[PDB]
Amino acid sequence: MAPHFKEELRNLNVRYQSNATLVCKVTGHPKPIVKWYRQGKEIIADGLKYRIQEFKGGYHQLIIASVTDDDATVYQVRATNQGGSVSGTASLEVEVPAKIHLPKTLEGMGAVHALRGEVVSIKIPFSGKPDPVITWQKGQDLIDNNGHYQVIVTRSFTSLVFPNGVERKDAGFYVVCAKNRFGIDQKTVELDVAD
Amino acid sequence: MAPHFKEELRNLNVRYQSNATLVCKVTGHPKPIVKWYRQGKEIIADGLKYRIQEFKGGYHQLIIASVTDDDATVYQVRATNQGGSVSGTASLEVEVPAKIHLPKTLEGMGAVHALRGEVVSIKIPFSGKPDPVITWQKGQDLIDNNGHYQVIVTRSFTSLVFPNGVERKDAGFYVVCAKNRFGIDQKTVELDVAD
Amino acid sequence: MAPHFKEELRNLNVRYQSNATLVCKVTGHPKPIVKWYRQGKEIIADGLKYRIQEFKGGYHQLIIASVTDDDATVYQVRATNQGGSVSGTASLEVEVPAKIHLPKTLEGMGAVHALRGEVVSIKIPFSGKPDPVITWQKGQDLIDNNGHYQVIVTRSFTSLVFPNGVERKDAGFYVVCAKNRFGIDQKTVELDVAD
Amino acid sequence: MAPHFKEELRNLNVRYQSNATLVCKVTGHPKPIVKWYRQGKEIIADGLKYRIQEFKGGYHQLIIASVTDDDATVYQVRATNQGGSVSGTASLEVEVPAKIHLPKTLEGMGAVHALRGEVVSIKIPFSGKPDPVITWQKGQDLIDNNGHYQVIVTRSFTSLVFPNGVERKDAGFYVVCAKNRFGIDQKTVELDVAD
Repeated sequence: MAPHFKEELRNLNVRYQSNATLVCKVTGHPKPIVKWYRQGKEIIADGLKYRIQEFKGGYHQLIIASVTDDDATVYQVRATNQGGSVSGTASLEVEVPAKIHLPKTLEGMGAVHALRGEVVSIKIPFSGKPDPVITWQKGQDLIDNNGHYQVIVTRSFTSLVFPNGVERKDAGFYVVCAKNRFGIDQKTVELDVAD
Repeated sequence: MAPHFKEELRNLNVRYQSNATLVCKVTGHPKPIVKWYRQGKEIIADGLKYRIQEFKGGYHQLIIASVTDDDATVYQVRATNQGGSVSGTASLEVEVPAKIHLPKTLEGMGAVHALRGEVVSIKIPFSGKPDPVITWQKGQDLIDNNGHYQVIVTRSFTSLVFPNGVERKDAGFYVVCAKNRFGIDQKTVELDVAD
Repeated sequence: MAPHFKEELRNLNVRYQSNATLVCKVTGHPKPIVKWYRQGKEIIADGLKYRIQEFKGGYHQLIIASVTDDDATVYQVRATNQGGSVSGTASLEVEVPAKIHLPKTLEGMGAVHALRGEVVSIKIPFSGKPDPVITWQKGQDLIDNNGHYQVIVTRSFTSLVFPNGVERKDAGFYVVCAKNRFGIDQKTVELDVAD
Repeated sequence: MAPHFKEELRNLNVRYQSNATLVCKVTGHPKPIVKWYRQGKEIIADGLKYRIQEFKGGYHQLIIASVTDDDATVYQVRATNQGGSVSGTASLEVEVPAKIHLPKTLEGMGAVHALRGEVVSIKIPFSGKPDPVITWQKGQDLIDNNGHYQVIVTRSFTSLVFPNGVERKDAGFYVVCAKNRFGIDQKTVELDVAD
């Protein structure tokens, strides 16, 4: 009589830009009415980002289109009739391969044109969920923070900074790499220094 | 010496969610510096939505990721050196197949549950570029505006309205169809009327 | 000295048509040489279906493009130097949402036009991994095998058969539904019977 | 009475991996029966690669999924009733951006390890429709055929060959580039030569 989840919502791991479909099977008499929520705020289907669907035998599903990290959160489904109300919950995690995104390239590489003494930042956006490990190299030498370079890593970009001002010797090829469980990506940036 | 477009920008027609790439070839001495614009506002590449790329021999390209109708506009590319500045222009049109988007479905169809006398609207979002022709039917009878139904069509949705209040006879299966040059889509909505 | 997997291959579950990337980290001196295998047969990278990539610090990855159920199997990675050889193994499972594929539709539905006494099969291809549960209904009545209908389900299609020959009463709307953990899909076929 | 194409098939240009939809509108009494053909061989819809669809008012469409260059050809639609038969024809051209596909990479670049005197080929698959212009460079020097290098370009790959046997001086970074109207792509291959 009161609503029950005969098949409960499953936690999902979905690749970025795929559709995530959350499915459950509800029993109860009278037939329970189902509502869907993202972090406790009701989802009203719009036909585009969110589609809500029902099938004979008590099957309910929510399709979330083209998932991004913004969709990676907890969802609830609620089933109600005059006999009671109950919810179930699932998390969606969205897998985003580690990726370096060069805004501008010259010959397949980043290019920074600096003048001597200029405090240069080589700012490189990246993606990745799980958050990727970021590394920088000049040629075949790993860069970390020392007296010469500063590395900045935020949620969305990494910058290699020359806080003391660039020197002529700073010219060269810098390699930035992002790694997580879904892949490794690297790109090169050429820095040249003019007087 | 002054900049010239040896290969000018081409007008593009790109399918929705594909990447649009605008390419040109620039000559001039000194090597011209190129800037890109959307409707006369400079595009600053971010690595995601917009990537700007350059190749030996004067080739310049802008990649616009995952195009939507918002990207369907006029773009300019400008080439400048100390000898002069000139631009070229291309339009991007984004092809979106006609598509009906049911927010909620029961057994593959829309469902509207109405009470007698209720002023019902069956509101159906749709997509399509070129803007699609919208038609409504009840069974095998085309509906237009008459003394009984009102059809609303906007840029993003169409509603079949029962402005006089639904009658029991209004129960049934309504078919909405969107057509343009890239395809036809239709969906059905079942209306039931309770006392 | 001998090769070791500092980071072993991970079992993967990838959505159909996405790229699967298998990644590992190898140590050893001299630097081990890595080969990749699908079910014990070496993968020779072609740049399209298969790309093999290596990065400083001993990282190795195989990218399998646009995965289909044919790619859902066991893979091996082998690392060899003069000190030894060792492999690691991962399974790729490819998630394919349950989906019904109507070859031909009239007004959004299948259509079968039969004559009385004709042994009709309504043959419906479907996809789904895990293999989906298939159900058939006429209106709101579940069909299984009885004295009247025969249901065939294979790896790739389901047919509703009328082995005794269709009767006039067999006319109507048949609903076929495929369900797995990644979604539910249904479609309708209208059967009409002529004398 | 006899069949007529009120709306004839349109020539299509579709991006690689998109769906191509060919649509027409047929008149005639009795209602004409429509068949579809690829290069004069009938298409039998399978629900996957090919879906054939019909809508009230005489609309007929063929959906070709996930188009490849193999689909880029001429199609016919035929409409027949007892009063006559007529066909219409459209070409599908499939746009494939120029793209270089490195089978194996080390640090983002191809890698060829050669011994002195070895007749090396650096074999690089590529895609592009229209067929792309291919160029090779060593550093900032364009390579064509001369007494030292041989360039091979086929429908699917390009090789830079060292027909005389590699010399130590052949070591270095070779850049291969593919260009067509839908974009430019380049990749680098490092060649090292051991005694």
